Amino acid sequence: RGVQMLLTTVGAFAAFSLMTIAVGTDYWLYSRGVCKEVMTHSGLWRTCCLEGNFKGLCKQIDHFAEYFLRAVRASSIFPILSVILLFMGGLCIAASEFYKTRHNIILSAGIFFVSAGLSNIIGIIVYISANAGNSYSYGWSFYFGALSFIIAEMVGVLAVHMFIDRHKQLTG
Repeated sequence: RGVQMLLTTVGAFAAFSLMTIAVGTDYWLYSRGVCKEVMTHSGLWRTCCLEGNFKGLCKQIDHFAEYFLRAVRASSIFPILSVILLFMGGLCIAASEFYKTRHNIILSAGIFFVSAGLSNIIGIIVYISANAGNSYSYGWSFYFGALSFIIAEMVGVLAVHMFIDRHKQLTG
């Protein structure tokens, strides 16, 4: 009893915090490069030198048919959508405590949490393939992105489970 609403609200906060950190940090890809050759860590927006005379200097990464994947990478729309959709899911499951007995809000939260995970997957694929445009390796903010997807799918499943559980009781 109640554990489902606790676990959903906590999972949604966890997913949102993980994804907002992941999208907002500079540690997606370890690679060689130049910031102004040294080992360099790139996020989504900025690439910063970590092991040399400009240790701690960042430049905005220059992202510029084939044009359109470049544009999708430059905007990173799908990561940001995953944050927006997790926020909307939170503003569903942290609102369903009021206006109780409509039940469609929990389904809307579940649909949001699932579709945000799909958006995270498309974001990951776009990032992995735009970086295909070697010694490289991925960093904690990428793995936090994946963990946000994994938790988002769970909170989605629990939201659909609460939608059904609170539906069947309408029969008494």
